[PDB]
Amino acid sequence: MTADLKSLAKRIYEAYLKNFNMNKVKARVILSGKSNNPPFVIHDMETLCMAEKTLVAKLVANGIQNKEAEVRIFHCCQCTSVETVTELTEFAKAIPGFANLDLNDQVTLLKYGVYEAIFAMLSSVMNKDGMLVAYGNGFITREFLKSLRKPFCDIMEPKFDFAMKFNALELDDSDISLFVAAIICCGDRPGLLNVGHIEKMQEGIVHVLRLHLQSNHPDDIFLFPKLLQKMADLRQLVTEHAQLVQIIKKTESDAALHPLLQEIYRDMY
Ligand SMILES: CCCCCCCCCCCCCCSCC(=O)O
Repeated sequence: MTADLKSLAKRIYEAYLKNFNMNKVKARVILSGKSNNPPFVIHDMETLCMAEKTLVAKLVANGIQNKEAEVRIFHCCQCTSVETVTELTEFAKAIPGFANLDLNDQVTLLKYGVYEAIFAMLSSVMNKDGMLVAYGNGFITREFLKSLRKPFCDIMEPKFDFAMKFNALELDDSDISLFVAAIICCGDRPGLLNVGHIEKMQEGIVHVLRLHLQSNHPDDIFLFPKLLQKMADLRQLVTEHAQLVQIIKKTESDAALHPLLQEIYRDMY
């Protein structure tokens, strides 16, 4: 790894640590039970409702006008995505050539990349039993999410399935930061104006990723192609997620979609 490419990997990593509220080290410290403001455990309806009253009090301050639990949970899912979209938009500036792209191309890349990146990074807050939520202040169990009424019980399980395998690769955030940058730099997204420049930007970050994995994971000679496959798997996970969100939109009148997320989904797949 030349000084320039090692430096670029470090730049990316530092931008990740700055711009994401959650990183894998921070998540592991919490998940280990290692303590001021430890996470509320949400494993059933009683504990969901207690957690809501402390952590999202406005959402349950409406008396009997409060929405159904599953709809409140989905609203909190969406708020989490909106916040992660903001973080990803600032992170993207650290990627060589991204800020030099036409504004419309930056929008297109973020539109198609954000959910892939969201689900990749969600792995860092997931273990086989549950996941961190609410800025690290809740732990919601995988079984509780599976217990929700249909269709809401179908949202998170495929993301756990992705995450258990992704986490078995034992990436750290120096790896994950470059993987997220590579997700954002896909030249095959629909509607790009300057494909060739995006392809060169992609090639550059993927080269940095390949060299970084070779150095940081000398034990796994397949790690780079494994991650290329994970990117394809994410694209599929997102297509399926968008299909479920469309079902919710059509059949669940109380589950209002945030306008930023509606725009991301519009004409996506
Ligand atoms: C009191 C706390 C309740 C916590 C539930 C929070 C679960 C948020 C994590 C991500 C959800 C997945 C986002 C995809 S689902 C919404 C979307 O499509 O953006």
